[PDB]
Amino acid sequence: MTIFQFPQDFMWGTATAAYQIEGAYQEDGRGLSIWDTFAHTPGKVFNGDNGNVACDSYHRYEEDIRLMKELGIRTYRFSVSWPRIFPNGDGEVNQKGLDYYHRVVDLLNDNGIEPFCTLYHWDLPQALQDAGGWGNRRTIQAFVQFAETMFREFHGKIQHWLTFNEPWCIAFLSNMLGVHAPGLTNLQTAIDVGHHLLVAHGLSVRRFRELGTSGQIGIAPNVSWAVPYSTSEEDKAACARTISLHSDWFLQPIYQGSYPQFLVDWFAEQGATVPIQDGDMDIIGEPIDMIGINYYSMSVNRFNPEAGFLQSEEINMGLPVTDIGWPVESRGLYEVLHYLQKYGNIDIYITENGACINDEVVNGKVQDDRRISYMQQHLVQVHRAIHDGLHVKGYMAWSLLDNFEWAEGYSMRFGIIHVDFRTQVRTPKESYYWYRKVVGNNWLETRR
Amino acid sequence: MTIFQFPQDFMWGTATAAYQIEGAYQEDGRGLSIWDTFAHTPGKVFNGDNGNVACDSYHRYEEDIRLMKELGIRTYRFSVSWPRIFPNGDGEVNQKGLDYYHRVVDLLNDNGIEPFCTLYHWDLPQALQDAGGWGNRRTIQAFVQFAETMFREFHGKIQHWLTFNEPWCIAFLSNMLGVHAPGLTNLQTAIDVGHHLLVAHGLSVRRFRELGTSGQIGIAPNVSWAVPYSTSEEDKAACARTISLHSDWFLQPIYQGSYPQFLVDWFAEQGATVPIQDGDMDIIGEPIDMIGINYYSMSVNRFNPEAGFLQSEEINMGLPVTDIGWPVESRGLYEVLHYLQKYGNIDIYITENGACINDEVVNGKVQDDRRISYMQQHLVQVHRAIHDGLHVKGYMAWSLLDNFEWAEGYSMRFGIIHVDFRTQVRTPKESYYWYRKVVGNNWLETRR
Amino acid sequence: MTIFQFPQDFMWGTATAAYQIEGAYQEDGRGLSIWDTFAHTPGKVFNGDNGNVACDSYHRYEEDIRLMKELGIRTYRFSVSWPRIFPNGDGEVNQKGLDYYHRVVDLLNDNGIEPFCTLYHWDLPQALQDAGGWGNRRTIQAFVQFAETMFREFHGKIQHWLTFNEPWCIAFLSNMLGVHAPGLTNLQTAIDVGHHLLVAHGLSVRRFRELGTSGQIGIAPNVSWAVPYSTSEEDKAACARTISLHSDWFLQPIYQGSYPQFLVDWFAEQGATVPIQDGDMDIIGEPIDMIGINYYSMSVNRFNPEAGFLQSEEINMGLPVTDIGWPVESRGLYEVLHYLQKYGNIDIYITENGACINDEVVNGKVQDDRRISYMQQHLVQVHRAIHDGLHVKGYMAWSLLDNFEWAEGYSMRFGIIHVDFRTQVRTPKESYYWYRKVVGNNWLETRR
Amino acid sequence: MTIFQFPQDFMWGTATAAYQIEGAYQEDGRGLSIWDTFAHTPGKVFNGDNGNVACDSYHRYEEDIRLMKELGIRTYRFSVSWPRIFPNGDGEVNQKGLDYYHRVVDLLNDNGIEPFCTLYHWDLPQALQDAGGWGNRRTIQAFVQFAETMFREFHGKIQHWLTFNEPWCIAFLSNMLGVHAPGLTNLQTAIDVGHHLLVAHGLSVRRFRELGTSGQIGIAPNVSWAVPYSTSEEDKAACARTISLHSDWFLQPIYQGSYPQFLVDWFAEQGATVPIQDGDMDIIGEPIDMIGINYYSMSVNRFNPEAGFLQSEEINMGLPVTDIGWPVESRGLYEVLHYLQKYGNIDIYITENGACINDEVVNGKVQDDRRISYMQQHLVQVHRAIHDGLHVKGYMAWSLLDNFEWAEGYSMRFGIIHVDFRTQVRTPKESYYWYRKVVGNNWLETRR
Ligand SMILES: N=NNCCOCCOc1ccc(-c2cn(C[C@@H]3NC[C@@H](O)[C@H]3O)nn2)cc1
Ligand SMILES: N=NNCCOCCOc1ccc(-c2cn(C[C@@H]3NC[C@@H](O)[C@H]3O)nn2)cc1
Ligand SMILES: N=NNCCOCCOc1ccc(-c2cn(C[C@@H]3NC[C@@H](O)[C@H]3O)nn2)cc1
Ligand SMILES: N=NNCCOCCOc1ccc(-c2cn(C[C@@H]3NC[C@@H](O)[C@H]3O)nn2)cc1
Repeated sequence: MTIFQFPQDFMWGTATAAYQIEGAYQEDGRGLSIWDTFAHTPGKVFNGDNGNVACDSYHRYEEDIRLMKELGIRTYRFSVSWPRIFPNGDGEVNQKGLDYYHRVVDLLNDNGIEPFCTLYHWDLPQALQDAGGWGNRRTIQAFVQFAETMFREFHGKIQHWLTFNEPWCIAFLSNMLGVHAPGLTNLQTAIDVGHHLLVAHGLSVRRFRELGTSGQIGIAPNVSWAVPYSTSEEDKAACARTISLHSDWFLQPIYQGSYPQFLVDWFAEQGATVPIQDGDMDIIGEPIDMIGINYYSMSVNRFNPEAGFLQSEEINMGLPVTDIGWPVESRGLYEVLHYLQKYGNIDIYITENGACINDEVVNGKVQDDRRISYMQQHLVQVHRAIHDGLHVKGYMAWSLLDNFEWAEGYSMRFGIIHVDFRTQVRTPKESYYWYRKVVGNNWLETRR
Repeated sequence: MTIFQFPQDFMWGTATAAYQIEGAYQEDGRGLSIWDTFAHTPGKVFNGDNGNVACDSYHRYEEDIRLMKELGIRTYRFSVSWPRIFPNGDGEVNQKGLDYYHRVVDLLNDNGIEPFCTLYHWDLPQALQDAGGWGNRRTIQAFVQFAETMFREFHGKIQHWLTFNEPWCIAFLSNMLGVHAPGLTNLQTAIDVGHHLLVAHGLSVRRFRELGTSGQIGIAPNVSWAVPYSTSEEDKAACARTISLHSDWFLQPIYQGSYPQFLVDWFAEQGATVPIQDGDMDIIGEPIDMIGINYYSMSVNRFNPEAGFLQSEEINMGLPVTDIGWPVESRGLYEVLHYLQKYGNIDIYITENGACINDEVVNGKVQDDRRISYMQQHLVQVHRAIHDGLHVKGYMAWSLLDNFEWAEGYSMRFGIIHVDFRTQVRTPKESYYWYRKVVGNNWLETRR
Repeated sequence: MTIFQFPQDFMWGTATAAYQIEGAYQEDGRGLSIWDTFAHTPGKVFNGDNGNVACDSYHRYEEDIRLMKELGIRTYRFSVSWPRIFPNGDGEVNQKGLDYYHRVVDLLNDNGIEPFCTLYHWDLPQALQDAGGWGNRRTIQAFVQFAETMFREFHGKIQHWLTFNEPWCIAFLSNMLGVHAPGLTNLQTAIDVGHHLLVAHGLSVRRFRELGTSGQIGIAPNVSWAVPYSTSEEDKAACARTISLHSDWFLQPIYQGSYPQFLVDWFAEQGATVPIQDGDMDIIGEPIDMIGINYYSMSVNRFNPEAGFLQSEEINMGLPVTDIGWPVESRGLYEVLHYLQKYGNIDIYITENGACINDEVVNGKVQDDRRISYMQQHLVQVHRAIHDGLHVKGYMAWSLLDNFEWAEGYSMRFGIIHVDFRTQVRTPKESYYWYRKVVGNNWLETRR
Repeated sequence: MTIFQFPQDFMWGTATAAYQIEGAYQEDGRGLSIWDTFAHTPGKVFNGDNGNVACDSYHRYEEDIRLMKELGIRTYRFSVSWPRIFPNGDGEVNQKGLDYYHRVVDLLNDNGIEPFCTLYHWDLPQALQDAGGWGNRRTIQAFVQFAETMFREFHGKIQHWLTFNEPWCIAFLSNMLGVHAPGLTNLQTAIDVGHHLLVAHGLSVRRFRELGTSGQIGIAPNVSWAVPYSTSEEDKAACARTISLHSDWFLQPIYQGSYPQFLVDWFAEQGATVPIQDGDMDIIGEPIDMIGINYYSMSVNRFNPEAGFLQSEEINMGLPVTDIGWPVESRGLYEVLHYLQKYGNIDIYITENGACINDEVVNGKVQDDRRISYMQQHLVQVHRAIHDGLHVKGYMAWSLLDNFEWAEGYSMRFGIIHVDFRTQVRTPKESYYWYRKVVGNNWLETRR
């Protein structure tokens, strides 16, 4: 019915993370992460799943890259397992660790696929967690050394860099709500972890600059969009809190040199303060070349005093949901892209977008029509924003592979390629071939 | 997992129209309407369907009323076949015609079901169409005689009245786009039909008072909602035209004594003018007690000069659609009700809301889950508006029965009760038992 | 391949309750009960189900009695809707109420079906709940007036009487755990309700004699069985608490004139005391002719301080469960009957035993093999106890009809006759024809 | 719902036996067994199945061991084909025989899998049976030489040893009931075979000690658990006979230096006596390091004079049964583990536990949910006993592979891995992957 044509140099991609796909959790001197520890704790991850084996992409990456070439993709976003480089986070490197990632990146560049490297996708070496992890400013220097080691080792091989993936998850999901590793439930710790994350980000971009490292560097928050149930100022405040804690809390420091004051005030009445030290805000405000945004769903919220620490309750409006329960409402991606212009018409990459659809292989194919539907509606919104003049530069599907989906284990499938975890067999889904058509054509035609 | 509770006085109902359900088109001296003529012309209605038999509700109204009694609804919205009362539309009444609506209306009242009487649901007697139909002010007086006769015979039996159902369909779809009877394609004619419709409404309302007829009176427009694809003024203009022709074009005269000037300007540059005669604007501005709103779908539009006489192109956003092709996006219902607050916090009834879901009887049941899905999402928006303080007084599902869906014939099913047109067997759908629960409880719970 | 033959005098029956099946909740001057109020409150009953219509056994009792006649059962256990007799619970009787139970009871007797009359199956008139309900000794006198009126009008027509059905549910599930009407969560209140229940039982029994009313009278507790996970004294203590609150708490006063002291001690350390007034313990100890026992499931428990007010955690042993989640382990029925020999070899009827098996009608049949499986295993335990010399006199399957299963609504089917709640059509399940054979033959044969 | 966590050094395993899996029945000089002879007799084994080919594990063991490594198992229990070592049972060894088992054990140790070696799993060389088999004390010395040859040949390669598997089967099933090879029906012969088995066990442990052989050594009885139908002393005696003949008959000699006197008395009235010679009881009482117990089912028994030579009749209580007809009641494993403390808190391995579930491969997988269910309930009971302080040290699933299931042939499948006997293809069942999770995690979570 309608054709949606994309910019000539638009960057089409797919995305993974190291712990979700790699496996080989004890191989080549790799040290333990806080997620190994968390997944090896009963009751923390559904069905007692863990990432020991996952997709075995530590051994099978060549097959995965061949599939990405046939997909016609232009970029591949991946993360580096910190404990594969610094098993303890303390200076003594593991060359085997570095050697793995060199084989990966060389195959990517030899196939015409630009690496998009996420440094921190949640696998803090357990060694550093023992000392307090991100709640301890000592981890700041350990990360800066980790980033520096990568900036040095892959200079000229990698042109796109991200420091941290989804700071709201690392800070508040992990240390306020206890849902992800390390599993704490204390607001003050969550705020501490966020701040030390912003400082470690600042210091790593600085090093990037001073090292003259090739390419550009930014950060990749997951973005919330909530819309008020009523016209009340209370419901509007509740949505502002939900929205701002995901994005503004981390971006207003980076771009505007301050935390969102209304959230500062809110936490202060809960007895928490940001542990800002002298020079910190100056470190966080180091200029970045772009940001990545991660989008999945949006909500209709109202104010409720009993609804968690943000007193923001989500309403079930009856919309259809993915197989993980998130409602499909693609307009939120357009709204939030316009919302973020408050930081300017900055370069924006869509670093994650996808749907949980748990169809498996029947008669040799995975008929994940609901995933094509999801992608169609949301790719319409990307084109829509680009047309409004926003500098949206790329789009990465979450995910290339079905993988270990954190506290849900393997029960929640996000890939455009099916993985049978008993055999490690890869089966491109129907969304894979549909996506191959869109990226190969560089235009979308909405149908069905 | 959210509870939505409705006001104690909330009016739950169901809606039909005479030609869509009644049948008996040559029975008891009923004369031909423009829809008999249109449906008897090859090429006009899908598959050559017509309303000669329909649901045979001329004979089976007792079963239909038994089913709505077991449904627990408090109101039943129906329309009167004009050529059953005045077969030629020129004075000699058909007591047989009046007799039918008396057994229906009395049977409703005896069951505690409030009649909600639509006088004009598109079945204009062919005799008046020969004289030019609505383009000829002579039928204005013919309609006023019809309404008086109905107020006269049914005083105290009907407490809720509507003059016209969906004026934009009567005028522009029928006489500009040629899709509905009488099927002309002339801009100026469409504007004439619209104006004389409003004059007949004003005069019938001005007479309603003068007779002291029981109850309240209003009009039931179908309501459009469009949102711009881009931020441009042209796209916002294109959406304003789409929205305003459905509602503003008719409601601004009634409430504010003027036509939307920006559309007047639009048509005058196409060679069309409104034939206002002295006293007309004052006849139209006769105060009404409430309005009905008919909502199905909403759209994302852009400005396009090649896109019809409103130059407003609606974009396929990839959203899921019903079995007739209309996307499901319930927030437009919340949006348009707030839009309509420009006319004051007037009493508003949702006289139509529904979905084409073409599921048939399998193992004795109609598993129309997509209709339950649609109805729940839109009933959430009704509660949301009432909660915002808007005077939303009732809700009528379109439709009680699968019926003759105009140019689509019987191929497009909207009912909550399935009708097998080969046997006339009624089978309540799963949506029926779902609705029975909501109306009996007077609160909704989001699920699935 | 084993034959189990039952005594010649063995009483085979079926069991229902008034609110679960009757419907006609506003018909013939029936007043509101606490379950009407509870089921009409959002959030209390799954899906917002209620008993307004239920199985419509207020009107369809003749069909239900025809089906139990063809079943060949010798007794039918039913309960009396108190607010059908005394709508406000304060003296002015409703002859219409009494009339209904007279046509039922006479129709049963005419068919050779012995009425087994439960006076209280949880439908306390709302008027008394406004005054505090069972926590207020004033309703004690209100109940005694109810029972006398029933002994009075139904002398010689009913030869089997039960005062209360499942006292632990009436007291602790309803007023400590808040799961059943009236839904409070107060320890002290629950103990008050329990004590005043026993006083009303004693007085109604003491009056039973004094009126020389025909037949025998007892009480029908639901019975718990728990076995310790470990050999520890704490685990055995935790199981003793679980077991004793269901049965001992009520049966030790009636038979041995004292409350279980170890639970008295338990509650007194939580701040709760039994409100015994002079003469109370002697009123309760009124001799009764037999008891009813209600058995469904048994458990493996351990001591856990965080595990509710009894600090007894039941362990998921991995056993298969019914469609409501209760594990099937029939030996607890044999176990608890032997346990109850501490009160002498008293006459015991199994007034309830059944399974939630949610199979529906497929090709005209309900292939509820898991219900046949459950019933056979438990009827083996009945024969085993009789063979051990215990005075087990009868067995009533819960339930005759799929009905309103309290906080689960209609989603949890226990019937041996399927009821389609959209049509009220009765379809006897395969368990029905299976039961017809066992009761007609008066012996069981193990198979499958 | 509940997590069951196991001891850190708990030994997870799987189990096989030589004749059930090996095949190559005439290869490399292997001599005939009493089971070859029995399976080659018409009417003895269902469908005329035999073990000539079986699973061909004589040739395919490398595939089976690779599958066991991926399973994450810590031990593998297997048996040695006596006629592969001593084709005639008389001194002249077959080095080829020894060579096969050396290739097996070396692959096991190289993969980190500890061998658990059963010396006698029923394949008595037919040569020795011709001379009377176990009914002849000459076989005692032939076995001691066989065991000595293995103790010598695999010293330092094998650390866990069992002399005999299921003496009740070798003695009473084979020589009293005629169900297994050699198929005799004479009580006196059965008693003779049992006694010569106990002496050959004693002499082999002694040799083990005197040889200083590596590791520990014990015996692996199959254990009965019967529970009385009634409270009668007769039913309790009948259960004691059933229970004691399986375990006490062999363990009371080994631990307490005497046969169970009440069974001695019982057989004496049937004209049978134990052929005890001077020094025999002293040989049998040689100390052992541990025992293995084999558990599958439990029964409810009563006394019946016509019910076999133990006058102990099993009652069909209506419980669900595996596909071989044995009821699933996991509590018997806990009861019998406590029962055996009468011999002290000895080290106990669960050397066989499994279910007959005959699901085959459908759409590439074997959906043996009933096997996962069975294992879940019984693994709960192992944890339960460990928690009571019993020295339960390991658990071995029966079986790794579908195999030749004695008189039932191949029609009764026990494996966690499917074997197609027409192709020899191995397919891990769903229980395989479920078991992999449990052993890899070392905890169980009960679900479904
Ligand atoms: N009672 N209240 N407290 C607890 C209430 O539940 C709280 C659970 O919250 C959440 C919220 C959000 C997520 C989540 C997962 N992704 C997708 C991953 N993206 C990064 C990549 O690696 C993907 O795998 N995005 N968001 C999970 C859980
Ligand atoms: N060239 N391209 N072709 C497509 C050209 O279509 C242009 C638009 O056509 C239309 C537009 C709108 C309708 C319509 C039907 N209802 C539902 C009824 N409501 C009144 C009641 O009686 C119900 O039965 N509401 N609106 C039908 C046709
Ligand atoms: N927080 N966790 N949530 C779970 C909290 O549940 C706690 C326990 O709830 C219960 C416990 C027991 C029952 C119950 C139902 N019957 C069957 C009926 N017998 C009387 C007859 O009328 C039948 O209809 N017997 N017992 C219901 C609910
Ligand atoms: N009329 N009366 N007489 C005859 C009545 O039937 C008697 C039949 O008895 C039995 C009793 C028990 C078994 C049996 C098989 N396993 C399983 C194997 N375990 C060792 C391993 O190798 C497995 O393959 N355990 N027990 C077979 C038959």
